[PDB]
Amino acid sequence: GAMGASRLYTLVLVLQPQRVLLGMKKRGFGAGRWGGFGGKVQEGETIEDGARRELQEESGLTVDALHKVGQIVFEFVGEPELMDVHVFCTDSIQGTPVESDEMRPCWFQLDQIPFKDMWPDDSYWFPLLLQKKKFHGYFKFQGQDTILDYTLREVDTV
Ligand SMILES: Nc1nccc(-c2ccccc2)n1
Ligand SMILES: Nc1nccc(-c2ccccc2)n1
Repeated sequence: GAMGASRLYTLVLVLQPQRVLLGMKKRGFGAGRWGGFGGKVQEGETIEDGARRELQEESGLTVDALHKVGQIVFEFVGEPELMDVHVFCTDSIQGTPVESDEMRPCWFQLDQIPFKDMWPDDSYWFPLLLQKKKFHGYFKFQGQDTILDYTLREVDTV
C-alpha cells in the first residue's frame, strides 16, 4: 500500500578539514549517541531555515550558508510515520559550541569518528558525507540497534 506519511527533519554536520563537531544526545530517543544537530521542521519554515535554527538551538552556533548533502528516510518497526531527514553540512563557523538541554558537544578528529557510539546507519552513509558525495538512503530499524532493511545510493543532485 501507500508509503507511510513522513515528518520532515533536518540534520546538520559541522565538518572541517580535520574534524567534525558532534553532540551527544542527553535525553529521549537516541539518548547516549553522538550525532549531528537537528530536529523537526516547523510550519511555514523552509528546510534550510529549520536546519539553521536547529543548529543554533542545539549547539549555539549561527551559520549563514548550509550545503545540502543527502536525504535519509528512517522507519521504525511499530510506528507507521517515517522520518524524512534532510542532511546539511557547513565548514565555516564563527562562534563556539555550547552544551544545550538536548546536546553535549565535542569535536572529533576525522580518524576518530566515534561509530561505536553513533547510530548504526552512520556506518553506511557517513563515509559518503566525508568524501563530499551526495546520497539518498533509507533504513528500517527494529528498535534503536537493529537494521532490518536499508537502501543507499550516491546521487549527483540531492
Ligand atoms: N521515539 C520514536 N520512536 C519510534 C519512531 C519515532 C518517530 C518519530 C518521528 C517520525 C517517525 C518516527 N519516534
Ligand atoms: N543517524 C540516525 N539514525 C536513526 C535515527 C536518528 C535519530 C537521532 C536522534 C533523534 C531521532 C533520530 N539518527
